[PDB]
Amino acid sequence: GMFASLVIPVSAQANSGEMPQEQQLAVKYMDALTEHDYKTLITFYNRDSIFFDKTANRKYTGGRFIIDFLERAHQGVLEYDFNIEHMYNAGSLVVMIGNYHFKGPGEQFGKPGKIIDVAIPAVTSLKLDMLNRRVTEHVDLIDYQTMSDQLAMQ
Amino acid sequence: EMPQEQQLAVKYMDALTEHDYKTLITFYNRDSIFFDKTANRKYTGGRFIIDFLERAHQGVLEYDFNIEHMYNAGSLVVMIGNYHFKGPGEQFGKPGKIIDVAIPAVTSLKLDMLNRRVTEHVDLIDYQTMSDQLAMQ
Repeated sequence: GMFASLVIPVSAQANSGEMPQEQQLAVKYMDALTEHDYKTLITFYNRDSIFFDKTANRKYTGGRFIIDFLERAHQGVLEYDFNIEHMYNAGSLVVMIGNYHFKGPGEQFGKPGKIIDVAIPAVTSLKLDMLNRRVTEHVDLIDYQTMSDQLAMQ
Repeated sequence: EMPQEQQLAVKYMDALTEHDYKTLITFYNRDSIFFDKTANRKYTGGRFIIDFLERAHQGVLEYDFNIEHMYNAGSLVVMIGNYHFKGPGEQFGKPGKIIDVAIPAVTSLKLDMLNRRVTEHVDLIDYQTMSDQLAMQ
């Protein structure tokens, strides 16, 4: 057969009638994160929320500390995409397998004065508190070596 | 070329999926944790992990973890793939049948590289896909 691939924002799939509510909430969170919408993002945290990049072995506890870390880390970074291959959930634990695509100024990537383009494999999980519309734990497993391999050519 | 941490993870997964318990037990002490975070099921220590595998996989015909992408950050190894299981259906709600499922998953291993042990094995398994497949069986 002849097939094409259509790139669709997950927000346009969220209301199909088939996506679990836990996944729908994860989409809202990830759209805020990847757009650097910190006003929205901080609504998903409280003083007990955890952001853990397990690959980097960096665990931040508390929404104010998480937001400051994110804002600083992304100085100069343009909106980025999370291109998912698969998302599933077990109750309030949502698991997303995909690639994070960054294109733009390369200062944060060790490439000052250049434009970079990288696609970084990752698994991200969110444990959600559905009553309070909160992320209690965000765990990232980022393939930094693949990112480094791509940057070596830029 | 494969990092040593990845090579150990493949040795461990091959032992697990073959049920080569003599090799597998070399990776465990009584503190090694197997956590299926999606099932919210934990087993700690080689004896109890192996007992779980014996029960979970009783009468198995075929079992493999087909790795689609693997990476590591130090002694943390991450494997994205699919578990293929063919075996008796009784415990999957299908008595008298052999079921055949191919389940999307992420498995991460935290390795003790000094002692050549798995300190934490965390599974994130897509059980809803498994259920969708079983519904056709």
